[PDB]
Amino acid sequence: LKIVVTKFGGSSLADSNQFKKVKGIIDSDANRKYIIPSAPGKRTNKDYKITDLLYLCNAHVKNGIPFDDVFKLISQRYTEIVSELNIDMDIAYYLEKVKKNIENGASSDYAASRGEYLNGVILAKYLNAEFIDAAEVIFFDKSGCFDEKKSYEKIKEKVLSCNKAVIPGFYGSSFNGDVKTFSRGGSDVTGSIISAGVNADLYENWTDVSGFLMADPRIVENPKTISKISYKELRELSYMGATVLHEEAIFPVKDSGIPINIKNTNKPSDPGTLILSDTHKEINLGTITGIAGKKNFTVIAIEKALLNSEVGFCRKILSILEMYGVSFEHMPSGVDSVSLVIEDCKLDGKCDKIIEEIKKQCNPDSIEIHPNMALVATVGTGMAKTKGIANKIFTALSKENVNIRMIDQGSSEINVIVGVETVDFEKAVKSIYNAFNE
Amino acid sequence: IVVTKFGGSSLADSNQFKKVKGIIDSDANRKYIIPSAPGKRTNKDYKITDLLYLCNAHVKNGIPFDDVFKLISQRYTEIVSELNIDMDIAYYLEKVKKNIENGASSDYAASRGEYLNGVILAKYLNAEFIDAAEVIFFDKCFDEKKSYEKIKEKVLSCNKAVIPGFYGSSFNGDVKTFSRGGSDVTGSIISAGVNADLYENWTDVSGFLMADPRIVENPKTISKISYKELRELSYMLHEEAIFPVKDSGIPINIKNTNKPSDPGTLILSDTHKEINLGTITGIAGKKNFTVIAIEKALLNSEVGFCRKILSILEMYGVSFEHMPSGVDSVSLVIEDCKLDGKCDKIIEEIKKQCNPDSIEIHPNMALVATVGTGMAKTKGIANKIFTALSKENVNIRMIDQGSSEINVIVGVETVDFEKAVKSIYNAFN
Ligand SMILES: N[C@@H](CCCC[NH3+])C(=O)O
Ligand SMILES: N[C@@H](CCCC[NH3+])C(=O)O
Ligand SMILES: N[C@@H](CC(=O)O)C(=O)O
Repeated sequence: LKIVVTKFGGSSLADSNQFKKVKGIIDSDANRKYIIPSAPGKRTNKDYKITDLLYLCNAHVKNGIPFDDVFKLISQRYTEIVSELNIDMDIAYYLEKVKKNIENGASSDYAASRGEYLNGVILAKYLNAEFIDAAEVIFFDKSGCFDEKKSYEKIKEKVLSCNKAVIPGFYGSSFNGDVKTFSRGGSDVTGSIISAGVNADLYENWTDVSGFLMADPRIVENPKTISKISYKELRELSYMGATVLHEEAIFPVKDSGIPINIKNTNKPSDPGTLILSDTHKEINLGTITGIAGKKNFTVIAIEKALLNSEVGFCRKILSILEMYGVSFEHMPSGVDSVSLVIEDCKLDGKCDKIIEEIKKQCNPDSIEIHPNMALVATVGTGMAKTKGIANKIFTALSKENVNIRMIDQGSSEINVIVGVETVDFEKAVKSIYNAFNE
Repeated sequence: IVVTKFGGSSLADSNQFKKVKGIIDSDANRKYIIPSAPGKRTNKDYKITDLLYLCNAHVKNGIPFDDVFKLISQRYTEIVSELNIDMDIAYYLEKVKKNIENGASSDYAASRGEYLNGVILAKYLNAEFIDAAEVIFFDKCFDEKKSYEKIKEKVLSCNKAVIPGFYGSSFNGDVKTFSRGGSDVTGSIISAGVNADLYENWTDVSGFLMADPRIVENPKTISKISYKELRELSYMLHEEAIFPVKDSGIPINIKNTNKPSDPGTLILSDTHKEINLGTITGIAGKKNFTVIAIEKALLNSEVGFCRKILSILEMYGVSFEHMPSGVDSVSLVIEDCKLDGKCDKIIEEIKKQCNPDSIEIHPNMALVATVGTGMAKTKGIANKIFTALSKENVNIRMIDQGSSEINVIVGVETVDFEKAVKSIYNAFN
């Protein structure tokens, strides 16, 4: 039958109760064959986080001290869990071995990866599934990059040959056989990898929210869930940037046609958003997929006599922005003028020196600054390229009496970006949603 | 005190000189005059300034240039002859042949076009000839302080005066030619010095029009235009000619030598020009560009991805009009002719230094810039424009606005250019 592969995040394994939710989800569908765990999430704001505490042990070892006070809390964390779940195992055998390894000079990467490992070994028992260490099945190369062709070969050999298997998350083996952890991707990528390697049908990604929403729920009331979403589509929304699964995490799935379903461990019935492939997603005829804005931006408007004739005028301008840790969002231009739209935190403090260097090299006539802009990105495949689709957005914004301060449509076929006064941000986003939902 | 510039077309020949006289003594206040060298009479005709550079070229190869100079001297002696002016123009011409053949600079040569026309003007119009070299000065760049001193002394002390206008004296007293606004800058320079009330720029067109008459039948005339609009409407005309008058009150007034009754248009300061909320000032376009679509995984997290791309564009003779960018893509809008021949070399270079998942070339795009201060903070201006374009089935390939409050730029398929331009005008008229 179908081969679904599941990952559960920190919030899904914060304590014993969540684990019961995970067991529930797993034996509620026999096709949930493969399970990838994160390390226990914080259960309250001021709670300590395991992985961090692990690193800290390694710090004691670098510093030539015991870390017995620290490792108490770890074992304490993990013994309460396997106790409350009343599981037939001796977790100390695992903890005790980890402690030793660390104080006998284990790498940081080894140290911090044990949060996922321990959850792995617990879950294999608790869910009656074969435990398969990551270090056996995921491999890196000489530079430090993910060796694809090998890992999958191994996955097919070791993982798809099991009926039900747990596979810990956040790490694999380095070229030299020693434990290497991912730098970007967390337990999500390892989930994607496994799916790729097993040729899974679905990769369920279990979190604490029932998919993604069409808009910010603080702003719009009771906003629809995004039934379906392409990768390119999602990427556009990710940047602007709604709290959504990052590109880093899903590159292995992307090559093959493996759909991801974002799902909620605390409301499993709730259907997900279903992140499809570009050529695997259909195209709803003239419609919005999502609306995602970010506040706090400032434009640097640069009027210059025949700016259009001379070459390298702009090249000089962002050679200067490269000279600091400051990226630009957009470079809207006119006939003999050009702007730079730049986020405020990215500009914080540095602003002043930058205006001077451009004045030296480029030699404009006017150089003003106008802050208090926000950006609203409205995204969808079906607006690519529908008639009057930007006009529909401007009609909306006209009805709410809100002055437009930037338009970009042209950067991307599935995306119109509108820039407006920061006061009007929430008003705009509202207006555009209503425009497309009855 | 009304200063006046006359362009080469307005001095192309004796008949045009007559027209100029008719204008000048139909207003006592037209007290000061700047001519250009004579424009071309027909399209095949030679152009005196260029002939002057050509003599300079013969001297650089140490060959005579009599054939060329015969053509210039003939050109000028005919004007005075036809005008029946009692002067000895050969006095002036012969001196010019000598200086040129005595290794004089190209700037000196080119200047003679308007110098010579100037001494002629003095007579026809009966005004005191004031060489620009003795009044407009440069440093070691324009010497604002020193020149204005000499203008009040030498010019302002005259009832009528003629100052030729494509040049002045350099630091070391040599002749120097404006690299920038021709005779239009002289007219402004004088206008400031001689603290004028109006500056008439006399062209062969009765001001500017809201849109191209080729495209919209009988377009309204642009009575008043701010400096900032004018620039932003450059697709239709100067900026480097206009600096000095900016800080002045002095309004420029573009006017028609062949139709002096026409009020023309009036280039105003931004603070002087009034703002009509919900109005356009003009619509202007240009129609052979190509967009280069470039796509990449995490384009924006790269180290100066765009910098690198237009660095590559910097190392060729390619100026671009717009750079749309976002998330995981970037576009370059480059004028077809500016791209001519260099295209495939450019594709590789960026394909080399960058990681492009994809590169496509979409040509056939024409830009339309609709402009006016009255679309400043006003709601619905975009919306008014684009409803117009929807109505008429014009597919929009790019919208760019954000560089200026008083300008939206649409990109349409070149076939829809006229249709679009017409539509926008109709929307606001
Ligand atoms: N042509 C300029 C940019 C002009 C932007 C405004 N039209 C360049 O290549 O740097
Ligand atoms: N700031 C980026 C460009 C981002 C434009 C949006 N994709 C760079 O340095 O090239
Ligand atoms: N044609 C002159 C300008 C002018 O006199 O209008 C030049 O050489 O720039």
